[PDB]
Amino acid sequence: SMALASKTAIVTGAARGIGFGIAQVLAREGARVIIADRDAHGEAAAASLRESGAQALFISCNIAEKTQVEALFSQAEEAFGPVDILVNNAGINRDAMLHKLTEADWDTVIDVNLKGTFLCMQQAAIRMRERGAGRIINIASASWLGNVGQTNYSASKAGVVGMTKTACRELAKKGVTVNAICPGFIDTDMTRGVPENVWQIMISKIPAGYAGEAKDVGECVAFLASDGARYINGEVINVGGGMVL
Amino acid sequence: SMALASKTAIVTGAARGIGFGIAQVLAREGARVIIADRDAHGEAAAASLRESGAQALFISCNIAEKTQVEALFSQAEEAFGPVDILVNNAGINRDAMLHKLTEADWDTVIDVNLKGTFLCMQQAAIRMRERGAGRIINIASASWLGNVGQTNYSASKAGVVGMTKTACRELAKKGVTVNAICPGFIDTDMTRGVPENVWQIMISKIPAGYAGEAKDVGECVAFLASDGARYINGEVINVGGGMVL
Amino acid sequence: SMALASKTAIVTGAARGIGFGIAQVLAREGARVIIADRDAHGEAAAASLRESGAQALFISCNIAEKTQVEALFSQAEEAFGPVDILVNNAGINRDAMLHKLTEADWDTVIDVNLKGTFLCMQQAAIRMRERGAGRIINIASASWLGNVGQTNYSASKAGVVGMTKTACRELAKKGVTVNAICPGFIDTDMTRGVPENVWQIMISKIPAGYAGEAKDVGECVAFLASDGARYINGEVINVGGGMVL
Amino acid sequence: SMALASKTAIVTGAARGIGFGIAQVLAREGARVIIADRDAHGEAAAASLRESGAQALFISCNIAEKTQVEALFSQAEEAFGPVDILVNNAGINRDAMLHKLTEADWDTVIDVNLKGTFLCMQQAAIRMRERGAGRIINIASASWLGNVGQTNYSASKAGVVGMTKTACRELAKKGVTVNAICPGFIDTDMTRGVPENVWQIMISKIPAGYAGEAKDVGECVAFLASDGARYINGEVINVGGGMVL
Repeated sequence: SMALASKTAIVTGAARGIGFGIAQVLAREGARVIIADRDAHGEAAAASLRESGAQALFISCNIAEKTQVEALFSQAEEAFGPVDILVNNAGINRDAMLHKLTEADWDTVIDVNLKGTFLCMQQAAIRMRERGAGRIINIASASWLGNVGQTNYSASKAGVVGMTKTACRELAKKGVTVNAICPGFIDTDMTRGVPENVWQIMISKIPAGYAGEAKDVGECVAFLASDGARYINGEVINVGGGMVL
Repeated sequence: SMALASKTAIVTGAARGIGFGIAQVLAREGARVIIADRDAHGEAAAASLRESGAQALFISCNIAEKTQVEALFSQAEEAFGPVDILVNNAGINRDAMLHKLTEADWDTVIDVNLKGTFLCMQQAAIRMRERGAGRIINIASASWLGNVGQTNYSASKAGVVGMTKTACRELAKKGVTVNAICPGFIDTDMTRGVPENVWQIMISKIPAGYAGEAKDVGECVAFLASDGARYINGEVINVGGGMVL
Repeated sequence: SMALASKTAIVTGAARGIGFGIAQVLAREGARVIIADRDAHGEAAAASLRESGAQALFISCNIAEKTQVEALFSQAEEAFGPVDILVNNAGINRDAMLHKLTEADWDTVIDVNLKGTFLCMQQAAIRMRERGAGRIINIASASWLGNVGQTNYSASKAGVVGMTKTACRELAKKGVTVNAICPGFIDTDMTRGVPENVWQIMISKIPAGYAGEAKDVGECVAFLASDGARYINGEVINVGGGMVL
Repeated sequence: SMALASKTAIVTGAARGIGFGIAQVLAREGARVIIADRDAHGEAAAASLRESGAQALFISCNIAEKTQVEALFSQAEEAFGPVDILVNNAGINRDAMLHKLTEADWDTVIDVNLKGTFLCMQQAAIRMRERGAGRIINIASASWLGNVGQTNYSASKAGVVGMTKTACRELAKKGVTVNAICPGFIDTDMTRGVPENVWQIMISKIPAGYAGEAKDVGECVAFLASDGARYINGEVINVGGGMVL
C-alpha cells in the first residue's frame, strides 16, 4: 500500500489503453496523476481516477511541440508540486511496408513517439537533476527489435531505448533512474478491433497463453517508480508473458 | 505492506551476503522463509529473521546433490506448506585464467552454480506445475556476458540464464514465472575484503556512483515474486545502477 | 579475390573516415562504387579509388532530402547499372547533454541519421525486392545502447537498428539481406581529436588493446555483401576488438 | 580464393551435419583440416575432403576427457603444424522437459557440450597466447536463449557464449579472436527427422523462407577465421535467415 504516497506523476498518452492502466496503478499507490494527452477523453479518464479517491488532472497537450511540453510541466507543478515521476507512454502507429511508407507517415510517427519522448525527458531532466531525485519510465514496444510493416514505429521505439540508456548514464549520479518497459501483447480498450484470426496467432506466440492487461504494465511502472527500485537504471524490461515478437 | 503474505519461499545461499538481504526483504513482505545453505551461519541468519518477527527456518543442504535437494523441498513443505517462491542464489567462485583453470575448479563451480540451480528448479517445477502457480527467481551475475578470470563462473551464470528462459517457455502456461536477476557491484558482508583500489575501479564503472546493498537485489526479487508481476516471464533484470561490466 | 566482382555499391558518407575505408574494401573486392556524400572531398575519394584501378564515382547528395536520394539512385544506376549493395554510413553528430540539447540539434541529427537512412533503405528496397536480390548494410554505432552527451545520436543509431531488423523481416523472402555493423573505437581523424585522457580511457576499454582501422569495418561489410553471407539477416555485428562502451 | 591458405584448423563434431559443412568451407579456402569426432564416420568425412583435393585427417576424440583433448592437439600439431583455428562444434542432445530430465541426461550434455568446449578452448588458448595469434570459433545454438525440452542443451550453449566472451577479454591482447556463431534452422539429416508439424512451424519462423545449409554456417566460420576479421572479437553471430526461436 502507498508505495508512491504524494509523489506527482505525469503519464503521457494516458486517456485510454496502456497509459490509463498505468495511471490507475500509480493512483492506487498514492501518486497524484497528470493525464497528458491530445484525446479529450482524458478528462473522463481523470474524472474516473478522482471518483475512486485519487487526485488527478487532465492537461491537453501535443507532446511533439516543445512549448506545449514546457507548459505541461509548468502547469503540472503549479497543481501538484514537483514532478517526481514521468511516464512516457504516448505513441501512435502509421504502419506501412518499407517500400510504401510515405514521408508524412514517417514524419508523424517519429515526431510523436521519438521527439515527443525526448522533449518530455528533457523537461523532466532539467528539473530532476537540480532536485537530486526522480524517475523516468519510457514505454517502448516489443517492436523495437523489428516487426513487419513498422519501419517508422520500430525506429521510434528503438530510438526511445537508446535515449533511455543515454539518460541513465547522464542522470544516475543525480539520483534519477531512467528505465524502459516493452509491453508484449496487451488486451485493452484500444485493441477491441483486432480480428479473431490475428488474436489466435498472437496468443500462440505467448508462453503464458493469454494477453496481458494494461494494469500489468502499470504494476511494473509502479515498482520502477518506487524507492525500492533506486538501483535499477538503464534497463529494458519486457512485460509480455514470455512473448518473443 | 505484505505483498507476499501467506507465501513460503526457499532462498538458497542465504546465510550471508546477497542471499540474506533477499531473505530479509521477502520476510519484510510477509513470506515465511527457508534459508537453505551449507554454511552453518545459516542458523544465525534464520534466528535473526525470527528475532525481527518473521517465520524462518535454516535447512542445511548441499544443492549439488539431488537427494539433498529432494530432502530440502520435502522438509520445507512439512514445516511451512507448499513452496510458492524459489530463489536460486547459491553460487561460488573458483576464479582462474582460461589457460590455468584446473579441472577441479571447473567442476566445482559448474556443480554448485549450474547443476545445483537446475536441481532446485526441477524440484520447484514438479510441484508448481501441478499446483498451477509459482515463482522461480534465479540470481545470475553481471559476469554472464564475460569477465576476466571467470571462464567457469561466466559459463555457469550464462547457463542459468539459458535455463531461466527455457523454464519460462515450459512453465508459463501452468501459472509459473521464471526470471533472472543480474546484480551489479553490491557491497555486502561477503565483500568486506575487497581492496580500496579495486573498489575505486568498480565504482568508476557505475553511473549511479555507489555500490548497491543486498536489499536492492531483494526488492527486485520481492516484486517478481508478487502477484503484480504475473506477466513478467523469462526476463533478465540487472540491478546495478547502470553498471556495464 | 573478387568476392564482389561487377557488383554496384552505393556507400553514403564515404568521402572520409569509416565510410571511405568501406569503399576501399568493396573496390578491392571488385565492386563499382558510388561515393555519396555532402563533403566535396568525395571527389578526391573517388579519384583515389580510380587511381588504384577501380571504377568509382562521386555523387554529391544530402540524404535527408527524398528528392536527392531518388536522384542518387537514378544517377548511380545510369552510370553503373542496378544497385546490388547499399551501405548506409552517413551520419552527423551534434552532441549535447539531455538537459541542454537544442531542438535544432535534435532535429538535424534525426533528419540525417535516421530519416536519411530510411529514405536510402526505401529506395534500395523498392528496387531490390523487384529484382529478387540485394544487400543493405547499415552502419550503426557503439552508442546505440547509450553514451553520455548523445541523446540525439544514440536515438538515431538505435533507430537504425530497429529499421534494420524490420527490413530483414520484410525483405528476406525477396532474396535481400539487411544487417547492421556497430564499429567500436576506430582510429580516424575524428577519434584522434578527442582529449588525451579520453583516448586513454577508450583504449583501456578495448580488449584488443588498439583502436581499429576503417578497413576493419570494410572487411565485415564486404563479407556481408558477398554471396556467402546470404543466410545472415537482421544481425547487428560489432567490429570493435571486444570493446563494450 | 584461399583466404585460409597455410592455416591449420581443428573442427570438433565434424563427421556430419553442420560441422562437416564447416570443414568443407575451411578446406575450400585452403586450410588443412582435422576432423575431431567420436563418430567413426569421421574417417569417411576426412576421405571426402581429401578426394576433393584438400588436406584432411580424422582424429577420434571424446572431448569430455581432458587427456583425449590434450592428445588431439598434440597429434594435430605433429601432423599439420601449429593449430591456427579451433572450431568447437561438437555437441549432443538428450532433450527432456525440466520436470522429467534425468540426472544422467543433464550430466552427459553438460560434460560434452560445455566442459568439452572449455577443455578444447583451454588447449587452444595455452598455445595461441604464446604464439601471438589465433582463432577460436564456438558454435552455440539458437537454443541458448531458451527452447522447450532443452534445459540441459540451452544451459550448455548459453554457457558456451559466456565462455566465448570471457575468452575474448583474456586473449584479445595476445592476437587471438574468440567468437560464437548461433546457427538457425539448418537443413541436415537431424532437422529433416523432426515431425512434419514442427518442420512447418520452423519454416514459418524464418523470414528467408527456407532452412539454411551447413555451408552457410561454414562461410561465417571462414570469414571469422580470416585475417580480415582480426577486429571482430567476443561476438555472437546468428546464421539463421532472420529466424527468432
